[PDB]
Order: sequence, then C-alpha cells, then structure tokens
Amino acid sequence: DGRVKIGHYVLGDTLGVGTFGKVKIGEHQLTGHKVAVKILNRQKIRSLDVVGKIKREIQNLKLFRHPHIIKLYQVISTPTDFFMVMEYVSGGELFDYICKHGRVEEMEARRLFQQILSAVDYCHRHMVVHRDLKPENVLLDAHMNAKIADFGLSNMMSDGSCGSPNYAAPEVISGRLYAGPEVDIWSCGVILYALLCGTLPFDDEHVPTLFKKIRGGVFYIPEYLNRSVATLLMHMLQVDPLKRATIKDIREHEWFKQDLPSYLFPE
Ligand SMILES: CCc1ccccc1C(=O)Nc1n[nH]c2c(C)c(F)c(C3C(C#N)=C(C)N(C)C(C)=C3C#N)cc12
Ligand SMILES: [Mg+2]
Ligand SMILES: [Mg+2]
Repeated sequence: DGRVKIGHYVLGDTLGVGTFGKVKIGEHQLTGHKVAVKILNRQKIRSLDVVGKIKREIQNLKLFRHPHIIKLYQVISTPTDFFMVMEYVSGGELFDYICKHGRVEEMEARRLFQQILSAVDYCHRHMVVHRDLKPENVLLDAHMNAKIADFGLSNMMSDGSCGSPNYAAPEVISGRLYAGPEVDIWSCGVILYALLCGTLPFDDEHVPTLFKKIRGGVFYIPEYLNRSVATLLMHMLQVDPLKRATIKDIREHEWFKQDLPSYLFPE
C-alpha cells in the first residue's frame, strides 16, 4: 500500500490534532468525494473510562439528520482506532470570515442565525449535551451554510477570530456547578451580534476587564442596527439565565420569523 487507507477512503492532510487523535482529510478511492475522518485511539478512550459514553455519543450522533450539523457517514472499527467518517466543509470558521470581512448583510445574518439556531435546538433535543456550543466550532461550507459540530465530548477539535473568552456566558465565567441550555443562547447572541456588527459585543484586550464587561452585560447597540433585532440581542445576552431568552422566544421573535425556511424547524 504505502498510504493510510481506511474503508474506501485514503487519508491525507491533517486537519487538526485533538483529544482521541488527529482529524485527517479522507478521499474516496472510487468517487473522489472529500471527507473528514476523526481518528479515535481506543487506548486513549479506555484511559479516560469513557468507552461506554463514546459508543453512545457515536450511536446517537449516527441518528442525526440536520443539514446544518456536521454529518457522520459511518464508523470503521479497527482493534486500535475508531474512524468516524464525517462531512468535510471547506468554508472555514464562521468567526474567521466575520473578523476578515466585517458585518454581513441583514438578510445573510438572518439566514445564518436561523441555521445556527435550528442546529442548536436539534442537539439539545436529540442528545445528552457533554459540550456547550463553541462559536469557534461553527464552520461554513462552500455554499455559505452554517455547519456545527455536535456537543459530544468527541468534538473537542479546534486545531489546524477576534477573541476566545469572549464567548463565555456569565454563569460559565462564575464557575456555576450547574449549567443548562441557556449557555448556548448566550453564545448564539454573541454570534448574532458579530454577524450584524462585525465585532464581538464584549471584546477587550485585557482579559480581566473582558470578564467584567460580560458580568455587567452592557454592550454597545449601534444605531444602524434594526430596532427589532436590538430587542432580540438584549433578550439573548441577559446576564441572568432565568431572564434570558429561550429557543421558543427566539423562534417567536418577528425578526427571526422573517423569511424563515420551512425545513429548519419542522416542529
Ligand atoms: C475550520 C478549519 C478548516 C478551514 C478550511 C477548510 C476546512 C477546514 C476544516 O477543518 N473543515 C472540516 N470539515 N469537516 C470537519 C470535521 C468533521 C471536523 F471534526 C473538524 C474539526 C476541526 C479539525 N481538525 C476543526 C478545525 N474545528 C474547528 C472543528 C470545529 C472540528 C470539530 N469537531 C473540521 C472539519
Ligand atoms: Mg474593578
Ligand atoms: Mg442604539
């Protein structure tokens, strides 16, 4: 041979090095279809005692059907590794696009936020969340569609933006021993803000003062911003998660409902 071939795919460049192993671009030997293969070292899995958990994150992610969540095609099992054959998307990180292009048009921001909000709702409904939404893990494809890695502990990948603690919800910063789905609402509020303004709502070069602005919850609403989406942002970026907007609140908002495609929320 001479090449690392698993199943029908020949592995090539390394897209990133993560927890249980590297992620490499795969290429179907017969069709040429590009693919992203997560390599899960089984000895690493057994050292963390998450064997029964990973096999249920995989078996659960295998039953995921969402156009804006990274799809799992198949899992190939060798005695030493798990090979998760997953969708490859070449558009790069969403926030890398924003930090290089600036704000997008309001219709493009609405289309992308509706895709992201639908994927987040699908994960909260169809899986046991081991991760929270990382806005750095929001990818794009070649058609400018949002692609999200599921919230399982297998997707701890980010190797290979305008800040990093900027996407940390207040209850996460305060070390609250419990956190629910409202943490992802905050992150989506950060995402929506960057889509409409071109920057992050709480950005600060000094990290301690960055945490202070997040706890204060004061962010600059530009006057050019739509007055309706301003109310949505204020509701999503509430410091107190009890007063923070929910998915049903965002789904009912007049700005979110405009030109909403039918396939996103079949519920
Ligand atoms: C954003 C870089 C990039 C830039 C330009 C072109 C392609 C990529 C890229 O890599 N695309 C991915 N396609 N399919 C992936 C899967 C299944 C992953 F699993 C990951 C994995 C990963 C790695 N390596 C990275 C870089 N990130 C941030 C995330 C969210 C991953 C996860 N989970 C990437 C792609
Ligand atoms: Mg002070
Ligand atoms: Mg204003």
